Amino acid sequence: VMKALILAGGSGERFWPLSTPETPKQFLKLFGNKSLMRWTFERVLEEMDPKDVIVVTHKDYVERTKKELPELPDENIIAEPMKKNTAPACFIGTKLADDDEPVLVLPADHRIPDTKKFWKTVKKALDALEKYDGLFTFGIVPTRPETGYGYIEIGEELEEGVHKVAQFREKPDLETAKKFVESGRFLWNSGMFLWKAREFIEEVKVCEPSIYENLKDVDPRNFEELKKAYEKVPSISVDYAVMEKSKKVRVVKADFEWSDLGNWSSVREIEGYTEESDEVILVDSDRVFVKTHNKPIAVVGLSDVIVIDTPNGILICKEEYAQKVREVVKKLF
Amino acid sequence: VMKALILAGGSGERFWPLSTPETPKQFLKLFGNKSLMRWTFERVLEEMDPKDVIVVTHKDYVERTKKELPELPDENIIAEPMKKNTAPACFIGTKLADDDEPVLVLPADHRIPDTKKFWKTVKKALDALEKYDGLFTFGIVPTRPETGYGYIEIGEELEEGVHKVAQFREKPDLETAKKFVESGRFLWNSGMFLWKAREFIEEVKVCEPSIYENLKDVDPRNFEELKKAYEKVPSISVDYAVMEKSKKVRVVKADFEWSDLGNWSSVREIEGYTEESDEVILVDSDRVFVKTHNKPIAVVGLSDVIVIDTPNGILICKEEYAQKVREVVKKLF
Ligand SMILES: Nc1nc2c(ncn2[C@@H]2O[C@H](COP(=O)(O)OP(=O)(O)OP(=O)(O)O)[C@@H](O)[C@H]2O)c(=O)[nH]1
Ligand SMILES: Nc1nc2c(ncn2[C@@H]2O[C@H](COP(=O)(O)OP(=O)(O)OP(=O)(O)O)[C@@H](O)[C@H]2O)c(=O)[nH]1
Ligand SMILES: [Mg+2]
Ligand SMILES: [Mg+2]
Repeated sequence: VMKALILAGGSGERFWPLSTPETPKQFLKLFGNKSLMRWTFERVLEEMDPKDVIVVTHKDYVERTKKELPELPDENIIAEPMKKNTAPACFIGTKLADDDEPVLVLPADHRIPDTKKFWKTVKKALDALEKYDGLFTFGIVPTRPETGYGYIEIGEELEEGVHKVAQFREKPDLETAKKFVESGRFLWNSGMFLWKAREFIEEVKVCEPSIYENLKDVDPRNFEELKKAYEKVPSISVDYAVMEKSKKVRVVKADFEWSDLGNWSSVREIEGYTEESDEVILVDSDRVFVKTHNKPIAVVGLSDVIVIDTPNGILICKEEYAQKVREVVKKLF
Repeated sequence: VMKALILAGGSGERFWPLSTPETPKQFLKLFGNKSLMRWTFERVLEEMDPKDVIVVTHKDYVERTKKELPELPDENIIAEPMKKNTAPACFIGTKLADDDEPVLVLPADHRIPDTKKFWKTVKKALDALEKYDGLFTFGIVPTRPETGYGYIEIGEELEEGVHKVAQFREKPDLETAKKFVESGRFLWNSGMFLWKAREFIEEVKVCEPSIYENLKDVDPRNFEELKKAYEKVPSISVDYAVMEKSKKVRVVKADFEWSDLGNWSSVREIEGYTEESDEVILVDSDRVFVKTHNKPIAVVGLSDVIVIDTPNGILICKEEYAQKVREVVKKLF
């Protein structure tokens, strides 16, 4: 068959003060009248049954999860004891499928307007997997040189639009992101993945036993076991843990509009710089993304800043620095 | 006998959002648990009887002034129809004195902690007033090269510390201010004045007839005459109007600590730059001023900015632009 793994187990620290530990980004209606998570399940449901859809989560957001995705079975929600980033998150999820069953790993913080373009891309990814095995990533074609994107360099072509990962890069300085685009053959690391359960779990033991050995004989739905094991599991991402080191990483071309709700800069790029109005007063200040809350905000003498007013607090952030909003959360919480 | 003329009819537009047209800066408690106006009044009352003190205001602030200043007779509050800046309020205030009455003109928004030393200086001015006549001012020894002040180029010395004003200057470049302070022959222009009532009026007649003729026979307390009188009178400070033009401005040295509460930087200059606490979260942000309102403020990647949060609005201001807060009030109101 096929199984979709929805990763909804992070904090969404970079979206303070809208996102909190009590209410992470996954449940916010940033776009449309639907949450980030809801949009992801709907896109998935287009072609798949709910029975086939699995959500790896922190124990706290279980009840939240049941609300947003009522059609999801109670059993298909997995509750983690601790968050240790996307690497372990993938391991517990992949064990639930059949050994040879293809598992589509999806972040819940992606905005992909064209769901059919999406599914064509997942179909092609499905056939590539059958044809070459390995671990697939979905590389978005850059439309700009955005910092705060991981990148994928293209290796030897296998078939049209499917290549080996020549080089897996991260964290571009402003010029280093201009370098990337120029080339013609650097794609944005989407954060989506496709693999067959068995091959993936096999590469984890090779690449990251720290992960494997403590989770190989652990049942995912045993909370008290998962707890006991996660105490020895490292907090590393899928990418640093596996997708860099592994010698069978492939990349498929995702030729569609795609955005990652990573940091506040991403929301700006969607709806654009805020224009002056009764509630947002501007004086010698260009390229501002303000978000108001029943009282006006004036920015004077500042350009390329994010301003977000909330009952949780106010963020005032230079756009370049948007990735550091973690620090705020870390200190505050 | 000597009279005091307190200018408290302005809007405090550069203190938005703390200062509003309903509650301007003169009624705010920027330092200590008293308002600017109250401090100004208590300073005066040390050596002076309330009957000898006059406060010039806008009409809307009349009831509020009474509450702040219960010792001041109702009749010693002169009510204005509309703002014409200080030069007009200086005229209708001074007219109330006798011709040979030395009037001491005081902004309601200075911080001068050492009242003993202030008064010492006004006595030295008073004696200078008898020997030399002319208009006096009070020039503060510049402690740093301020961009925000006008300076008093010392002319001929009449007597130690007391000089003919050679010239009145304005907002220097960091460079040009650096020249004035390095030379030792330039004092900051406090905005304080001392003059005999007849002589001042005589100067307005010579430097600003516009004002003179329209208010020469007006009764200041007659609201409607004044109203018709102000319809015909230019909005202009006493500095541009009279002091810059006239040929008998003298200046006395103020060695005391003095500060003008002219914009938000002035507050920072007193309180100092704000440090991290439970409510001010700083992340790669230096030299910052933050006024919280019972919810956390995080500043990320911005140096030299003012952030003020209130029920009325939020200001985010690059320091060097602090003067432009007027333009916020203009748009918003
Ligand atoms: N199960 C699990 N999921 C995670 C973990 N970390 C992130 N995720 C999920 O994987 C996706 C990638 O999330 P990110 O873009 O990194 O956002 P985030 O991790 O929630 O929040 P920050 O990275 O702190 O800003 C999101 O849908 C998360 O919910 C984790 O440690 N465990
Ligand atoms: N009576 C009267 N007083 C004034 C007028 N304009 C300013 N003042 C006062 O004289 C002093 C001058 O201080 P300013 O720095 O100009 O303060 P402000 O004009 O109230 O506030 P800004 O609009 O920011 O300039 C303050 O005490 C003012 O209240 C006026 O038109 N009439
Ligand atoms: Mg993360
Ligand atoms: Mg003014």
